[PDB]
Amino acid sequence: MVDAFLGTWKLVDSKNVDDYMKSLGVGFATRQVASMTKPTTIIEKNGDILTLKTHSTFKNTEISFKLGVEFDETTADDRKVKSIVTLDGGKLVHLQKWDGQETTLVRELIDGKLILTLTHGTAVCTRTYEKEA
Ligand SMILES: CCCCCCCCCCCCCCCC(=O)O
Repeated sequence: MVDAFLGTWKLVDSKNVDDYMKSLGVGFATRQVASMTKPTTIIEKNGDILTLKTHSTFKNTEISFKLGVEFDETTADDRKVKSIVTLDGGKLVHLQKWDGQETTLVRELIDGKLILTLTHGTAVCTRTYEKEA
């Protein structure tokens, strides 16, 4: 059941994004611009295929996937990773693997807001998105 995640979402709060990017080895200039960027995330479904767009003034990404089926992904910071997205406890869990490393991108709905928690190493970033009508 993925349906409550679907729609267009705008960033309205961010904690520790610099820590997370730094852990991934993102350079200072990219971190600088990213810390000021407020992306729009669009999640749409067509049958079993989900498409997740992230749009901003800095970088844009798009992925399509089926839940529970691995896919190749090239992230906004240019990592080539092996990914899988699944539902766990009602949360949308996106796991990326590369070079023996892992990061998780966990999305949960709390009071109608979409909370994205990104973990790599010890770094934990929490970003809050609100739904656009
Ligand atoms: C597509 C906009 C990405 C802006 C950040 C660019 C540099 C760091 C990328 C780290 C991995 C992706 C982070 C996604 C954060 C989010 O969706 O709010």
